[PDB]
Formats: sequence, C-alpha cells, structure tokens
Amino acid sequence: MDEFEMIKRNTSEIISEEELREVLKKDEKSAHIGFEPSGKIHLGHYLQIKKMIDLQNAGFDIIILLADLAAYLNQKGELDEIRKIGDYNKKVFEAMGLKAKYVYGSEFQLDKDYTLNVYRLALKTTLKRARRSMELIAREDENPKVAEVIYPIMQVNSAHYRGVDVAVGGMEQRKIHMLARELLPKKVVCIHNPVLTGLDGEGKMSSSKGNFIAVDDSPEEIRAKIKKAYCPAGVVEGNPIMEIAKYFLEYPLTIKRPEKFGGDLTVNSYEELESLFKNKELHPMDLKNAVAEELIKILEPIRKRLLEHHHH
Amino acid sequence: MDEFEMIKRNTSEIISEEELREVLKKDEKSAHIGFEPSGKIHLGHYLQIKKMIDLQNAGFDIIILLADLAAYLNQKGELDEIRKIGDYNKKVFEAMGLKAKYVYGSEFQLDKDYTLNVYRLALKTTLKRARRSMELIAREDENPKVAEVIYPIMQVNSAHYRGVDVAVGGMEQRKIHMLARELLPKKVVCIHNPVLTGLDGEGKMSSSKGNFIAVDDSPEEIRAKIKKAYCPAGVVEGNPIMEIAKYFLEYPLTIKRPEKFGGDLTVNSYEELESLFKNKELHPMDLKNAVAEELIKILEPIRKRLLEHHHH
Ligand SMILES: N[C@@H](Cc1ccc(O)c([N+](=O)[O-])c1)C(=O)O
Ligand SMILES: N[C@@H](Cc1ccc(O)c([N+](=O)[O-])c1)C(=O)O
Ligand code: NA
Ligand code: NA
Repeated sequence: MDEFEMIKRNTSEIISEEELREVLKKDEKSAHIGFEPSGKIHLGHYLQIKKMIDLQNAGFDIIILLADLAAYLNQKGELDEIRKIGDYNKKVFEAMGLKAKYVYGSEFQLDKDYTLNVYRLALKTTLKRARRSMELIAREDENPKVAEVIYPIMQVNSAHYRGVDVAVGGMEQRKIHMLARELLPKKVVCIHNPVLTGLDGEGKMSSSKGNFIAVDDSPEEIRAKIKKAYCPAGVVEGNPIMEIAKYFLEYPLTIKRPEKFGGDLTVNSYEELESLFKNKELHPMDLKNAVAEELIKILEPIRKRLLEHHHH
Repeated sequence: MDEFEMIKRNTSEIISEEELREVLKKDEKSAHIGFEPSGKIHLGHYLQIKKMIDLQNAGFDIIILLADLAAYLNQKGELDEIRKIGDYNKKVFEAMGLKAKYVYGSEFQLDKDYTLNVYRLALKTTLKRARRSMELIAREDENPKVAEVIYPIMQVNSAHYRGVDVAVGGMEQRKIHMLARELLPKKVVCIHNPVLTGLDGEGKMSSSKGNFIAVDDSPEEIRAKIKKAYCPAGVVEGNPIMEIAKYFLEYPLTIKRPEKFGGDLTVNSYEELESLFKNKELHPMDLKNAVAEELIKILEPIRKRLLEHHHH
C-alpha cells in the first residue's frame, strides 16, 4: 500500500486522483481542513483528523483552520467566545497526535484584499448555487440570512488565499468545493471523508443533534451510548456500530463471545466482519461489546491527555 | 417658507419630520447621498443634487458618496473604470454649483472594521428582505448573484460608519433605508425624492433605459427629446413633461403661444399650470415648447462649464 492508497483508504471521493498524484510528486505540499469550532469533538472530527495524519505521514504540511468567522456567519455566537472554543479544539487535535499549524480564519479573512476577493466571487456565484452549497451546513433557520450565502464564498476564497494543494472535509463540503474548483484559477484537490450516521440511526452524526460519541467521553458513557445505538441484525447500511468498526478499529479484530454463543471470533478485516454480520453469524450485542471496548482503548490516550490538563 | 419647508419642497417623503426638526436645531449637521457612477448625468440626478443644495443652504455639510464598490457589486464593471466615471460625475456635480466633499466608497468600505460590521448586519438581514430591498436597484439578471444581497447591507453600514444625520435618495432607496432605521443604533433621517418618469412614459427614467435628458444634452437634443415625449392632453400622472415643469422650472412662468392659440400665458405656480393642462386649456405642443426652452436655459450654465473644460 503506497502513499496514494494510504491517502485514499476510507475516503468517499478524491477530486481528482490524477491531480492528487501530480501533487504527491512535489517535495513541498500542503493540505488544510477547516472546522467551525465545536463544544464537543466527536468521532466525525476524529475521522477527519486521522485523514490529516495520513497526509502528514505522506509528507504534507498540515494546516488546521479554526474557522471562527465562518462559525460566526453560521450563527454559532460571538467571535470571542467562538475563538475560545477554537483554542479548546486545538488542544483536542493536539491530543490526537496531530502535528500541525493552527490558524484562525479571522486572522486573514478580514484583510482588505481578502474581502475584495470575496466580493469578486460574489459576482460569479448565484444565490441559488450558494444556497444549494449550504444545505448540509447551514444552521436551521426559518428565515435564512444573508450571512448564509457569504459563508460559502468565504470558504472558496480560503483555499485560494492560503495556497493549499489539497482541501479535506466531509462530504457535506463537496458542493462548496466544486464551486471552488469552478471559480478559482488553481484547482484545489479535494478529499472528502464519509459522513457518519448518528447513534440512533435517524440522521447524520452532528454536534447539534446530540447523536455522537465524543473523543473524551468516559468509558461508561461510551458503553451506554453503544448499547442504546441502532444496530439491526444483518444490516450494514446506516448502521453506526458497523461504521465505527470500519473507520476506527484495527484488524485483525478478536471479538470475545461466550462459548455458548460461538466463542471468541477473530476477524482479519472489516470486510470479513461485514460478511459475518450480514449472514447473521455475528449478533449485534457481541459486535457492540467488541466495538465499545476497542473504541475505549483507541480513545483512552486522547481522554487521559485531556485529563492530565486538570491533572489526574 | 422656513428651512424645514424649503427642505420638504418637492420631496416624496421625510422619515420622519419630527426627527428632521430635531436635526435642524444643531449647529453641525451632515447629509449624504450616494450614486453608483453613471456614464450620463441626467435630470433624476439633478433633482437630487438640487435637494442637496437645499440642505446645504439650510446649514448642512454635504457629502457626495461616489459609490464605486456598490456599483461593482451591481455589475457595472471593473472598479478602476467605475472610479474614473465617478471622477467625471464629481465634475458634473461641481458644475451644478454644489459645494460638497466627495468620497469614494472603496476608500473606507473595505476596512476590517467596516467588513466586520457588514457581516454582523448580514446575520440580522434575511435574504428575502435583502432581495426585496433591491427590486428597484439591482441590475437585471436571470440568475441573481450573491453580490445582489451584499449591496443593501453595504449601504446600511455606509450611513452608520460615516455618522450622517440625514440620508437622501430616490424613492427606489426606501426599503434599504427602512432596513437601516430598523438595524442601526442611531436612526438616520431619510429624505426621499420622487422618481421621474421616462420620456416615453413607459417606465421610470434611468441611465440604462435611454429614456432621459442629460444635463449636458445639446439644445437641439433637448428639443428633439421633448418633442417625441409622452404628453397626452389633460393627463398629468406619469406625464414626464409636466414633471419637468414641476421640479425644474421657475414660476411665474410665461408660456409663449401664437395669438391664434390664445396668445402668451403667464402661470404663477405649477399648481395653476396643472389646472390649465387638466382642463385642456393648455395644449401639449405649447407646454412642450415652453418646457424645452426654459429647461435649456436652466441647464445652459452646466453644459457650458463642462464645455469650457474642452475649452469653447
Ligand atoms: N465548512 C466547514 C468550515 C470551514 C472549512 C474550510 C474553510 O476554509 C472555512 N473557511 O474558510 O472559513 C470554513 C465546516 O462545516 O466546519
Ligand atoms: N443605492 C445607490 C448607491 C448608494 C447610495 C448610498 C450608499 O451609502 C451607497 N453605498 O454605501 O455604497 C450606495 C444607487 O442606487 O445609486
Ligand atoms: Na528534493
Ligand atoms: Na453656535
């Protein structure tokens, strides 16, 4: 498995593979992702940081944009408070092992030259296109604000202004990114990560829907959340427990089971696990027990580095 | 006729008269109007400059905003070219006798603090409200751009940032101004001037519709435009020739007529003229002849000051 395949593993799409292969040849290459600061950092965040770590191991310089001004435009509160949550998010990302440079959007997004570029992009971007690009990002609002359509053209310009070769985000970002590839003179390579399902199966995982596992959740909290989660026997699509097994667990995986239910089970890949589960040879309760315990172990170093700050 | 009545003469509305009366007491008071730079300066412009002259004679300091960045957002071209047309407009306004200070929007509208205020207003302004406020201003576009809804919140902030007591414009501006009175901490007094009808009677006078008299039109051009204009006998509403008589001509007015059509006629007010015209005692051709000749005389000093620049 080469650098390209390491980077591609567990992504939903790369726009485009040819372009990424051209980028990989260079000595100096940079990748960025932006996050609206979030009160809790969850598995969806961690999935994306893992991908940034992959890029870093492939020789990319990594920039994490703490997207305070975007969050402001998307009604997350006052800038100063948003920034404070951004600094907390930085500490969490650092506790995940990421080696990166961190920047706050507002440090450069209010510059005269940046704003003139935003207004130039505003002339090229239809309202209808801008609204469509925000459908999976915008805060729910019965009376959508002008701020909602400034946000996407802020994010288009972000990638241009900073000279990144690669932009990374979730599939929710893909329409903004396709606008960026259409309007900017240098085409940014876009790597999109899958969107995790919420624990109750009812929609996508998100910080505002309370349907997530946070990286610093206690072991007892993780077990409780997994025990209650949607996980129907034999169904893999939209199954959040199988998603965690695919995206976070290491293989070969040993699933402990009582002898009366078949005894311990060693699975050499996620793909073998999917077969066992679809063929009803693995029961949800046993999948859940293994996923909970292996996830606790995966997150333990992150939680204890954040716990050391308090001191024990 | 006091200062308040001089200011009110020939306006469509003052929001509000009480507030204007409070402003009139102060020693230091300022009024501004903004114009997207226009290749031709026409009677609609002149109507508004006349009102600014009224304010100046009432002790207001006058600021003329050459609204280059607004024009840019409203698809009038590149900033540098727009600015050049702005400097031409300044020379025309100066040739009208206005004593004022001139500022280009872009000189202050790209400042960090200005932009942060725009984004704060964008959070308070619905898309639906912003689009409604632009219906009579926005350039025709089958695919309206994000720039269209940035424009109104640029103009709201303009009045705030510069600390004007009074904003002046045409009735087309009134929805943006009512947004400004609703969102800003200091309520700006708004003076709205009527919108002139186009020469062919079919819509409002505007630079893009080629339905105007320009202040530097030749005498032969003015006569030709008036001769062809909509002017039905006995009808005053939507009659552009009667509008010119109301808003530009001085009274008492002597209308020269052949003896066979009643001989010369002296009218002591626009209101007496309206009665004569509605009662079919004054024929369109004779109204047109008087309006053309008195308008030529009114504009002659403006045209010859602009002609002196060439040199004769
Ligand atoms: N859209 C991202 C935030 C973001 C990503 C990348 C960006 O460049 C910017 N930005 O420019 O403000 C913002 C989110 O949903 O969290
Ligand atoms: N809306 C005006 C132009 C204008 C007036 C006042 C203003 O403050 C600004 N502005 O802020 O750019 C622009 C027009 O139709 O010509
Ligand atoms: Na090298
Ligand atoms: Na005094």
